[PDB]
Amino acid sequence: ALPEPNIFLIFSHGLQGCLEAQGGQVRVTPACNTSLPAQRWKWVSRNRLFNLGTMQCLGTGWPTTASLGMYECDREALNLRWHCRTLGDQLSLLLGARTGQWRIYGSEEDLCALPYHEVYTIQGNSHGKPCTIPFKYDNQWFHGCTSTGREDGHLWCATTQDYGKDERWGFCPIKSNDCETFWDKDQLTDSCYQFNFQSTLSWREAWASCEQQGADLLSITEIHEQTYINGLLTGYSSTLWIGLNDLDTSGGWQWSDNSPLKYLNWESDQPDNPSEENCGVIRTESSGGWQNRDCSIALPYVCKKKPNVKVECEPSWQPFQGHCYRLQAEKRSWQESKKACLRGGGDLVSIHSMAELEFITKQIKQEVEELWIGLNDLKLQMNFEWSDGSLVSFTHWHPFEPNNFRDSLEDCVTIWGPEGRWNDSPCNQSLPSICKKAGQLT
Ligand SMILES: *[C@@H]1O[C@H](CO)[C@@H](O[C@@H]2O[C@H](CO)[C@@H](O[C@@H]3O[C@H](CO)[C@@H](O)[C@H](O)[C@H]3NC(C)=O)[C@H](O)[C@H]2NC(C)=O)[C@H](O)[C@H]1NC(C)=O
Ligand SMILES: *[C@@H]1O[C@H](CO)[C@@H](O)[C@H](O)[C@H]1NC(C)=O
Ligand code: NA
Ligand code: NA
Repeated sequence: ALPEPNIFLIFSHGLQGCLEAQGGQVRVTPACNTSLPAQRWKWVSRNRLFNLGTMQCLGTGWPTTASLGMYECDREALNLRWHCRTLGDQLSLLLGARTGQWRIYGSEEDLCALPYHEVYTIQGNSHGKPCTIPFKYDNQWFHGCTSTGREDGHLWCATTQDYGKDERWGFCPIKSNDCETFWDKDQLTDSCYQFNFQSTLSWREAWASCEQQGADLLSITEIHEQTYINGLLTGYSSTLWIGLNDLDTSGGWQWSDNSPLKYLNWESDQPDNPSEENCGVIRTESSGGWQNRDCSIALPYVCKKKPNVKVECEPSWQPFQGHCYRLQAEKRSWQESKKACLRGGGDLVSIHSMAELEFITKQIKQEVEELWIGLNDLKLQMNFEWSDGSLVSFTHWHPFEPNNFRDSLEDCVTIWGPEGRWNDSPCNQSLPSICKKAGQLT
């Protein structure tokens, strides 16, 4: 009753038929049936190929002549290791059927198309370790998660090959549209948050774990969210992976869920070691301050999820998507640039999309190296807003920007270079600027 997106049938274009396991052996049947467990296969851990009909793994003898067999996935006493690049050639050699490339049935994609992927456990006693697939529990083999032995229905898996022996397990990640049972829900935003305190995972592993849940590593986009996160941290002493990273080498600091980085909680001396230490953490010790750390260390992590044109203008301004834009060539401070924009019925430009950024960069800015745009923290330090009051829906920062937020109390934002990435600057730098205003529909 649980779906099997990674299960496939194995089709020999030479023998015109599917690989089937019954009796003790494996043969080709010209009759291909996608519903017959005996014909259904999946890659599992340690290069093993699992058959649903037998609940066993394909094998051949160690270096005594060849053949092919179905064996309990425990067995050291046969070679169960298969590599998807060579699997077809091996089936031809060991099958013995005298007459051809092997592919996945019906899509004809090659046998590497559905690799085994590790699935990180949630809670349990295993600190986040992936499911061991397959695993024995109470003398049955499981090729995936199961609700058996558990009456609340939740899917779980063993993190050891033998559960009766080691009793190590964890819950399996769910892709869900609600927050039930694994999440705290903020009543105000309907955002859901998961604090895996008992888990030790690298940033990439923790990223993958949140993705397996239909979620992402925590982003903190506003002061209320920081505050609500600190409230959930109360009573704990911990350092947890969050979504903040500079890993993209062309850009600056960013959230992996691509929220704007408009709000900054960095600790006083952070970020440091710009070379390595590419991934962010939240610390209870600073009550929610952020650090950048080496991405390969194993830490607890936090996951987050949400269950959620023609125009014209006055001369010297140019249309884009119902708005109008123009360059102010005169070099001025950010404050005086805004005043100049307001004298022409507009504000310093706000940028809500990459398309809008590209029009601005290529059509308006053109050869001008650096110029003021509307983003700034003047109202409340560390919290960036557009001067025109529209929402900040995305950021594009140059590498290691923004760096000016602690040393300049008044921190403003430019556009620099041909790609249209942003810098932050003390607001008193004298630069050209760009104005935006609402256009007139024709
Ligand atoms: C943008 O703002 C900056 C900071 O407000 C300006 O830099 C400041 O310039 C001041 C004047 O040069 C310095 O003040 C003091 O000036 C006397 C003059 O005789 C010197 O002796 C002092 O040494 C000097 N103060 C110190 C501590 O050395 C400020 O120190 C200096 N501040 C900084 C942080 O650099 C920029 O000039 C201003 N830019 C524009 C374009 O307006
Ligand atoms: C496949 O197997 C099922 C047995 O559940 C059988 O009812 C069905 O007719 C078979 N179909 C084909 C095309 O072999
Ligand atoms: Na650090
Ligand atoms: Na800067």
